[PDB]
Amino acid sequence: SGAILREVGTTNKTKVSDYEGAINQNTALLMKVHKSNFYMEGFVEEVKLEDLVKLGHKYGIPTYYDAGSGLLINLKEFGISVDEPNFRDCI
Amino acid sequence: ERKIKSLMKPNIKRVINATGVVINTNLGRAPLSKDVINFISEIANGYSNLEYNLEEGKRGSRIAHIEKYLNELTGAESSFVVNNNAGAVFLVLNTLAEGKEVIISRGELVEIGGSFRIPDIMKKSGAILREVGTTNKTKVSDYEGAINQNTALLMKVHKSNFYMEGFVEEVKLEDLVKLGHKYGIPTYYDAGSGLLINLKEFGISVDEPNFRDCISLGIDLVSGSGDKLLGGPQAGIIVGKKNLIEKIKKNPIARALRIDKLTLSGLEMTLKLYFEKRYEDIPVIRMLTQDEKALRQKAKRLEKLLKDIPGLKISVIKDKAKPGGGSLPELELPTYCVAIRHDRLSSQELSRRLRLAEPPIVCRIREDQLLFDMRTVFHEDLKTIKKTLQELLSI
Amino acid sequence: MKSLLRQIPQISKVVEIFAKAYPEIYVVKAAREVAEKYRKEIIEGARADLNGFLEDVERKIKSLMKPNIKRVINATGVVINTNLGRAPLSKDVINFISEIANGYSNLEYNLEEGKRGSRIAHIEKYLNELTGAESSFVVNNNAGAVFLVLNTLAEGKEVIISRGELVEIGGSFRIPDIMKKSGAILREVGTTNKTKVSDYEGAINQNTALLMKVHKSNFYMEGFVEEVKLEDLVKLGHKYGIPTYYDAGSGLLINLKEFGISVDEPNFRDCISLGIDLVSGSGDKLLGGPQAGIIVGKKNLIEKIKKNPIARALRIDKLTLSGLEMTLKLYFEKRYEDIPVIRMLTQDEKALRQKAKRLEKLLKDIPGLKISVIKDKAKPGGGSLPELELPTYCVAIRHDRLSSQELSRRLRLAEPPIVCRIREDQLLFDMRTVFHEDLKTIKKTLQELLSI
Amino acid sequence: SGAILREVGTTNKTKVSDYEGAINQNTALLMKVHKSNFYMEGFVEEVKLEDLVKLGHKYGIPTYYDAGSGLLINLKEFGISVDEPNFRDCI
Repeated sequence: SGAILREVGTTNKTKVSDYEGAINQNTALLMKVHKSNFYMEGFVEEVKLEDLVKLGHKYGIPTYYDAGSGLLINLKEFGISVDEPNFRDCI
Repeated sequence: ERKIKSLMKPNIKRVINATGVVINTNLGRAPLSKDVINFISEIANGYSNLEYNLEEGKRGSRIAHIEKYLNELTGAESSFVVNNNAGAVFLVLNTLAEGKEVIISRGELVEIGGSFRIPDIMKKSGAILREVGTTNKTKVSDYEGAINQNTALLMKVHKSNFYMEGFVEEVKLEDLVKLGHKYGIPTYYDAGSGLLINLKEFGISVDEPNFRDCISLGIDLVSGSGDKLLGGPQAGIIVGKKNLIEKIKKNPIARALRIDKLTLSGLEMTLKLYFEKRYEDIPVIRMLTQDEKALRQKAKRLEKLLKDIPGLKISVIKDKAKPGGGSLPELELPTYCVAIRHDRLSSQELSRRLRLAEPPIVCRIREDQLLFDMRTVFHEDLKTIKKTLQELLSI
Repeated sequence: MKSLLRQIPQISKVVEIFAKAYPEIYVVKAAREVAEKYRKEIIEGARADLNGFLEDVERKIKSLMKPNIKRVINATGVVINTNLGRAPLSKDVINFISEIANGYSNLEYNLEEGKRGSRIAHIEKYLNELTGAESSFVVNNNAGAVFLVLNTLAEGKEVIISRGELVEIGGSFRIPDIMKKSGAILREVGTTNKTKVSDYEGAINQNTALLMKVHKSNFYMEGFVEEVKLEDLVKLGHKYGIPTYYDAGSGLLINLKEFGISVDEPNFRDCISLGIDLVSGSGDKLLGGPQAGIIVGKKNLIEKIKKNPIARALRIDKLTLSGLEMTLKLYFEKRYEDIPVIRMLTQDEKALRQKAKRLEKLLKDIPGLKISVIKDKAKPGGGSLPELELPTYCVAIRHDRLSSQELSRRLRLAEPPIVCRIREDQLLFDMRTVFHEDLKTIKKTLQELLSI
Repeated sequence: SGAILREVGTTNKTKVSDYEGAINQNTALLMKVHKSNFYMEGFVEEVKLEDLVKLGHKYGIPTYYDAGSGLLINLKEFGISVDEPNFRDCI
């Protein structure tokens, strides 16, 4: 894709600090990918989305979420209780 | 009288573990057998031949006492031991890859404990970190593809305190050895659990890796904490090729990591046990291998003790928990909990008061039902359990 | 000669002879070794009698079952004896350790909040109080404590140190060798015997991150020798804005003159209040504790050292951590006589003779023993007090049959083993280091060596 | 002097590996100075003079000893027993 890849944090855990820490002159994009075809349990940490946006509005960098599952609406409305994100809510 | 009690007491106190988690990072990992503790008590009581060789009457290496045990149990060429596993990695890196590349799966860059992080230490290690594959999946090609002139080291970390399910792929150990002997690169496995023997022999069926087996697979180096699945005092344990061990040894940083007199001795005793197949004598092995019947056995001997105490609702449930905390993330075994509830007091306030007892007791909470897992409880605790509850509830 | 070799019993019958006598795995390892020794000695025609076999397979088993690591009876009169395992521990301590080790403990657990907590947290409160520094921390041993403070504060920057202070203590620790691995760049001022203030001031620059001073623990220079007064380093620091780091190494917790021993040995309390920013020292020297690197000083600095991702490779074990709190407790309770290294060095000259003659009284009967008690000046501190010269009573001995050398050798192979000074074919025993319950053990040791 | 100074070992101790370790293309000189007006006791190690010579005759390097005392003869011959080094013997 031509982009230069900057991998912050560690497999199981990632704090907000790790993101903010690697920002710079050449940082054009904050990207978050949803772990769709696997999952980690055990000692595991993830960056809350609101945090990334705040962090973006702070330095003036665009945020980009790959949901992948591409879920249109809230699923809890149907009786399924899951945290799966959706476009509406993510926007 | 209460000030006198507090005004007299150590910040560090023994604690009664009811959580049913054998390797409990917070509660002090593997606790120690009386025989060992008496061997330790004896060597600390006066002077001893720690750095002293008695035959030659001149100074000697304190790591010499033990390395005989490790060489025999694992099968490796030589061995060594440092403060903990943290430093056992940091030593192998700064020793064998200062300034050169180390290849490792992007799935295996772990954050264990609050301050340890392979990417954050390996950095300070001076080694350059080369991360192959992807989070969930990593083939053998990924490892092979990032080899080059600078590649000093093929490192594989065992995900001790987590696991991945769903679509996930891992590189086989036999595979990483083949890849090594191909390019002439050494293989370094951080077991972390420091499992010393096959675990299936005792009826628990898991794939957890162990020294003996990891070594006779052809890995060049293997490390692990002593105070995890080994059942001993805190120690970084390194076994493998002689040429490498000697290089690690000579590293001037190995002195800032050399192990203390207490843990050294206590380890020799712990190792002596293993040679004598006395497995039941090392706490973390017996606890995890106890008979399901054995656990009920202990569950109802406790319930028989608390029937008299006022306002106590006692029941024995059969629940499935996850025993291994810092070493066995996926494991799930059956154990008997004595769930209790007091009409006057609520589950939350109860824990709180139990943590402030003398001795203090720490346990699990699930739906306003206090729970005592018997997998971690010693017999002499039962009398103290009953004596602390009746003091909280009839006072 | 094959009928004298067919007399050797097979491994299974040795198994039967000692059934519960000894573990099955050792006895088989003791028959296999003794059977290769009798197979080779009879083939070469060196053995006509096989009767020593039953006794010899039992000795191997006793031996093959024995710890390489054993308690040993120190007669050299050296308190801090690096080879013999530095500061031994009071029963109170060992019990407090025993207890924390027999089960689970609030090691990493805060009971209040019911949430994990730093294990370093239990101790530091004691340290801040005894030393008077702003904050404190603890790592495996002083070795790594140096390494930490350099790599935290000076990686890639200049550390100025006196050319006279670059020590080699122990076998593999060397300030230049480690400082290198630390990553810090090493600027050495002055010269061996002399080093004035100007030498420090003079090599300062933009890249100078640290003014380090190491104490000469295991040696000393006499003759034309100058040294820079501590009060002067600190002034030099506070002038240019540079932290000062003192490796005391002895880890002396208090003023030592208060006990009647008059030396200039520096101590945390006193060094901190002088205005130094950082100080370290081993826990198994003059502290009297188990093995540990102890760092005290300015908060901002400790926080920095704490945050360093190597701190986790140095972090102390459950045993040393506990034993250390029990031994710091003692110090708050002015219980000094309970920590062995302090009591052995502060013992009354009278006390010493008293034990000297109580031993003499135990060796009179034993055959061929030439027993005398002399008053000698020796040097008690091995790893922390090099110059200290104190009077102490030794029971010099000599046997007409055996020579002093052989005697030492056998004393080192006894159970328990006893190591002691040699001086002109006169075995010596300095009572500085000897516990009373040993005196009986000694006499029972000697009577069994000479009369057997 | 204009010489480039390469300082091996440590204050109290110095083995032979320390000298041999720092040898290279630039090394023109193996020098030992005698501690005339001071001395060290405690744990102390020094490099044997027979050893420095063997070392130099190995790489083809000259050895230079600054006695300083400039003792001219063996001093034990007068009943005073010390190890002070002297010209005749050192040569």
